[PDB]
Amino acid sequence: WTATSGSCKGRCFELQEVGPPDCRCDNLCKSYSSCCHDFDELCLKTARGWECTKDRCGEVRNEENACHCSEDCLSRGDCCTNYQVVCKGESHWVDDDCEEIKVPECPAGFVRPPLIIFSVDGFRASYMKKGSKVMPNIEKLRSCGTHAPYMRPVYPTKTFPNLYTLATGLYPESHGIVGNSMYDPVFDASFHLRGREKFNHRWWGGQPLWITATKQGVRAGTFFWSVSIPHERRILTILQWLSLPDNERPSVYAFYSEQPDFSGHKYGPFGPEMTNPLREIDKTVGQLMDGLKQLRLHRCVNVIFVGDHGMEDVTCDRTEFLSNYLTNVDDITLVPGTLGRIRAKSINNSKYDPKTIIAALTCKKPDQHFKPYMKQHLPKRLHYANNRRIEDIHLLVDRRWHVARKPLDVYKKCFFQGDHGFDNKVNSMQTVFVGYGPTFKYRTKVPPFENIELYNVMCDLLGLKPAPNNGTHGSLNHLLRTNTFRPTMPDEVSRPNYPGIMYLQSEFDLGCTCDDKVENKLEELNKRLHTKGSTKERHLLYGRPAVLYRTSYDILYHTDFESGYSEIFLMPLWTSYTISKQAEVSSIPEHLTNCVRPDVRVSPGFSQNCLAYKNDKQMSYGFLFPPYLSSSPEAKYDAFLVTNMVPMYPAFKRVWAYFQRVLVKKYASERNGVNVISGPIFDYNYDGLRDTEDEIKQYVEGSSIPVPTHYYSIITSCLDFTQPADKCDGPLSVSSFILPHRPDNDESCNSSEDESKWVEELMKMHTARVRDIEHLTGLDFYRKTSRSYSEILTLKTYLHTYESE
Ligand SMILES: *[C@@H]1O[C@H](CO)[C@@H](O[C@@H]2O[C@H](CO)[C@@H](O[C@@H]3O[C@H](CO[C@H]4O[C@H](CO)[C@@H](O)[C@H](O[C@H]5O[C@H](CO)[C@@H](O)[C@H](O)[C@@H]5O[C@H]5O[C@H](CO)[C@@H](O)[C@H](O)[C@@H]5O)[C@@H]4O)[C@@H](O)[C@H](O[C@H]4O[C@H](CO)[C@@H](O)[C@H](O)[C@@H]4O[C@H]4O[C@H](CO)[C@@H](O)[C@H](O)[C@@H]4O)[C@@H]3O)[C@H](O)[C@H]2NC(C)=O)[C@H](O)[C@H]1NC(C)=O
Ligand SMILES: Cc1nnn(Cc2cc(C(F)(F)F)ccc2CCC(=O)N2CCN(S(=O)(=O)c3ccc(S(N)(=O)=O)cc3)CC2)n1
Ligand SMILES: [Ca+2]
Ligand SMILES: [Cl-]
Ligand SMILES: [K+]
Ligand SMILES: [Zn+2]
Repeated sequence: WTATSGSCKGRCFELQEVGPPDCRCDNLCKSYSSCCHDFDELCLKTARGWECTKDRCGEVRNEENACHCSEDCLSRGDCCTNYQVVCKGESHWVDDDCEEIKVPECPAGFVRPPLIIFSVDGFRASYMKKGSKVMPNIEKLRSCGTHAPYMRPVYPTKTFPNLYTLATGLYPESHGIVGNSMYDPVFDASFHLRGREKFNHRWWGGQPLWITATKQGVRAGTFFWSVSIPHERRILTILQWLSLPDNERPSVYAFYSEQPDFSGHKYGPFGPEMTNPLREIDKTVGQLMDGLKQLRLHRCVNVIFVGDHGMEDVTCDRTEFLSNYLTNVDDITLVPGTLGRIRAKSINNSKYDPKTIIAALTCKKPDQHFKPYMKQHLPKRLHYANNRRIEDIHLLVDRRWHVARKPLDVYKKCFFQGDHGFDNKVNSMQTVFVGYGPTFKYRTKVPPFENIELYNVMCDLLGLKPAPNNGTHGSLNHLLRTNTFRPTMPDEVSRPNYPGIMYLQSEFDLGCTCDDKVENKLEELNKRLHTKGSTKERHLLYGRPAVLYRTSYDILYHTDFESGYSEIFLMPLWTSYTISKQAEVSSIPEHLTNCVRPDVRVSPGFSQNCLAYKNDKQMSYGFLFPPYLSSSPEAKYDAFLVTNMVPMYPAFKRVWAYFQRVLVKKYASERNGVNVISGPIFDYNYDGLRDTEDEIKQYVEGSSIPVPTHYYSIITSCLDFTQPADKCDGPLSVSSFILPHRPDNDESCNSSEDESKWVEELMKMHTARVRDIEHLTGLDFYRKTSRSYSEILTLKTYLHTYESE
């Protein structure tokens, strides 16, 4: 109950919301049908429109008017945005030459520059170029401030997941808004776009920017706007709040536009009808900047122009129907559209098997426009698994397509020509970022970055300490003139051992044989020095990674590679090696095909054995430093050490072998050498974080050799590809991946063909940031470079996406 008999006289858009049954006058009241009787009259005035005209100039203050052209208006702080233009001969902000803002030029009493976030739904990255003739205000911001070519959203590329990721710096899996539709099985509740359950605070995890601000003594303007409140009134309210007394005035504000997303759904991303929504957004931006300039705040305030996601061409004829794959289509529930989530309709039905459902959706048509997944097999870059609200079965839908349950759902519910929600690496889903103001840089292009990073930056812009989040704080320091956060390297927790020769061949009973019984003081002293670390400068280019958890490990040196060997997991955590442009691939000789050799620096009890692999019919084994790239027949023996061995399913070996035999050399040619660091990953609980020993669900049969869920590689070279990887004076270039370690290749529908037609394609899909790999291994890479740490942080968040321009 709301007793709406109270009034909004003097309370219009109040910043502290009052509790029922008292009526409300805040900018959300409309959405809860709880405004006071007079809210429309007093707070949503529209009389005489939104602009001063010559004849209104100097008028008598009429309080009924939407905005005022009277003489007193400036001091009341309620002029129309164009008042000084029309009535005082000033220019519009867009017509002024832009001039560097080296320091905040703010009115007295302002304790910090305010931050205004102008968020636009569906603003696809390519509109900045393609709509440039009709968006002059936005184009001034972009060219005079700091901008990226695009900003990467989070998956799913839907509105609520992305706006709340912008607000918190969290992946949807961690903040809880994992879609626009959701079911929580612990609550036994459903979250929808329509209706009231979305207003319950239990859905919304983490700490959004406005609560972070409030808690640390920074006043926040309320971020949300009810849909019926027109844009012009949202702007005027923000400008009103900026006129307030120093002790009541907020330091951070948000504007939200439902365009261009709303139109984009009807007319498609580039429909001729889309020009007009872009004109109107630009007009609104123009009103803000004109308003700020009136208040002498235009060289004081930091303005962020940011989108949540883009828009793709999607029509009703491009729908895949689960009814054309599943006989049992009525026993499931489908969250449909640009992604698919499948659970059982009834939890009482114990004859619901997700495996047979997955199998019925796998490679069944030759052009199939979706791929099903257990959520824990989704690419790790999506971070879309560790939440009870995300269904075990997921469908990644091809760009331009939909998935529905049955045809009746598509015609009983063609209307739309645009949609979004696809994989966040897809170009059409990319969105925008511009930063403009004293704390941002002048006329600066920055590289593409992910929207998870902005929460930290907005905290920095407001002098706030950010709540724990998934940004990498410091990775966007290059956007800022000052206010930068100065990060330190995390301290190494476990120092390594450096074992020498401590064991005789005969102490090992591994069941491993090798054809290596063949016999010199020139090449004996020389090989010792390789085992003590003479070529380590060659193979470990960026320092050894730091282990950031408590564990027991050994650094092992060799001619061609260097490893940090875990005595706990009985395999390397990492293997580092460099392949120059001119290095040569060789084969595995016939005498060494099944050769595995004891490592005399590591005890039998901390080594693997071959009998485990013999007795495990499912599990085979592979190598982290590839024998294929040994530098000499003598060096090749080092690659067959038991300490270079890792468990591999025969299906994964096809992948690994192709990567090691062909691709590594291919990349070395194309990039002028590469440093490679490869290793195992264990994420049985799919939280994106290194598992402890006691979380490992699978061992090689009859042993304590744990089985990785994934294998990673980090491939680094010189950004200036004229210089070789091993002699690079400048910025680095990196690409990486996290391959799921799977016993079949069902993910790759063309896997029965030659590895040259699908392997590289699989790797692309499972491309990763170094930072992803850090979370999963508890390692810290690039500890010793000649580069700044911020630059390295930027490099660690880089994702190689494999999309075109
Ligand atoms: C992205 O960044 C985020 C943010 O930094 C990272 O997530 C953090 O990971 C931490 C490590 O896993 C995690 O720390 C745990 O916190 C537990 C207390 O959590 C509450 O308090 C925080 C702080 O205010 C709050 O934010 C939490 O909110 C979560 O949960 C509610 C649901 O109840 C949601 O509303 C909210 O959206 C959020 O959900 C997300 O996180 C939870 C996990 O916290 C997931 O389950 C969800 O799926 C969702 O992703 C909470 O209200 C604390 O209890 C944990 O401690 C246990 O484990 C330690 C290990 O050291 C052990 O020693 C302790 O004994 C303890 O175990 C006890 O409970 C066990 C299970 O019941 C039991 O086995 C034991 O026997 C014990 O009884 C732990 O310290 C932190 O909460 C989250 N934070 C967030 C916001 O998600 C994330 O890792 C980053 N991602 C990547 C890839 O880097
Ligand atoms: C979603 C979402 N998550 N965070 N935001 C705030 C946000 C964040 C940014 C930023 F991160 F800075 F970029 C910019 C602009 C906005 C405003 C977005 C907006 O005005 N709308 C329209 C209104 N609704 S609503 O569904 O009616 C609704 C009402 C109340 C609640 S509650 N329970 O939190 O009180 C929840 C939903 C959400 C979308 N929206
Ligand atoms: Ca884990
Ligand atoms: Cl959804
Ligand atoms: K085997
Ligand atoms: Zn939309």
